[PDB]
Amino acid sequence: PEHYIKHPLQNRWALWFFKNDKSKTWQANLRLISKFDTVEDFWALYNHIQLSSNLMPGCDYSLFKDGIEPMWEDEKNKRGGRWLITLNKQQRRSDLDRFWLETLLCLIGESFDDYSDDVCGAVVNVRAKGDKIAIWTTECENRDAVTHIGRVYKERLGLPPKIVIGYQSHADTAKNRFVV
Repeated sequence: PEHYIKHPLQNRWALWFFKNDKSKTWQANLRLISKFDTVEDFWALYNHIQLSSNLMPGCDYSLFKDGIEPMWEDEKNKRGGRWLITLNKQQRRSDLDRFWLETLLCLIGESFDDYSDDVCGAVVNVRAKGDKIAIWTTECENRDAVTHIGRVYKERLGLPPKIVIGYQSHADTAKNRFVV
């Protein structure tokens, strides 16, 4: 049986695309690409779409649990925030694609133990001024979950223990609340 059943993921995920177009509101520029809920369907999707390093400036990918839209206003994001990774123009080449794929795997692989239920999704922003990768969690005031996700994420990315990453509430974005 191991040879013919697809491997179900713990959650169903939706991948979203954003393309800046000044003709439209921010929300109208956000589009759902597809959903998947197995390992096989994840890789089929990933192998079919552009690497984030090849996207035009002003585009985003977002991967969110099915039923959570990748915007502050969603009920599961309004009281949350994000662990923010900032990349300069030389880490678009060096780390953007490898960090984003590691982020995707931390999500679909439920890599944060009990607190993976606090994860809502992740976003990569490709920009001329510098790219960003972030994991969104549901409750900025849950310090245990937020700190533990931040520590695991930093190790899974392989960031040196001298670098500091920060967690910002979405209420502020719309400064750091935690640092690891």
